[PDB]
Amino acid sequence: VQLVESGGGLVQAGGSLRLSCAASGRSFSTYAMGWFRQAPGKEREFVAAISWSHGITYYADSVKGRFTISRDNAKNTVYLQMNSLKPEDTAVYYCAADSIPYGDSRYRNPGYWGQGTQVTVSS
Ligand SMILES: O=C(N[C@H](CO)[C@H](O)c1ccc([N+](=O)[O-])cc1)C(Cl)Cl
Repeated sequence: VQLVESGGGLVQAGGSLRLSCAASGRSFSTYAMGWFRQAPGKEREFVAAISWSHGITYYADSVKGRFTISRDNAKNTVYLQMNSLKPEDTAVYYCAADSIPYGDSRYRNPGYWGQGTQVTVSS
C-alpha cells in the first residue's frame, strides 16, 4: 500500500495550488483521509480531513475559508485545493489515511503516510 502526493510547487502569494494524493494497493473509499503539513524546523500539523461519509470535512483554523478538501473514489484520490496562499503556508504537505475504516472523528494515529510534496509560497 502506498500514498503518493503530487501537485506541489512554487507559487506567488495569493495564488493557488491543488495537491493530489493517489493511493495504490487498496481502495480507501471506506477510510477517512487527511492532509498534514510540516514547515521547516516545526512539528507536523493537521490541515484538513475528509470522512468516508459524504460531505463531512474538517479544517485547521489557519486554513479555514482558503483550502478545500475533496475526494474522488473512482480515482482513489484525495485533493487539497489551496487558494489565497500565504508565505506561512510554505511546508512539506503529507497525506494520510485513517487507521480503520468507517471511523468517527476522534483522534487516531494515521495508519498510512505519504512521503510528502513541497509547497513554497513566495513573498
Ligand atoms: O486525519 C486523519 N485523522 C485525524 C487526526 O487528527 C482524526 O483522527 C480524524 C479521523 C477521522 C476523521 N473523519 O472521519 O472525518 C476526522 C479526523 C486521518 Cl483520516 Cl489521516
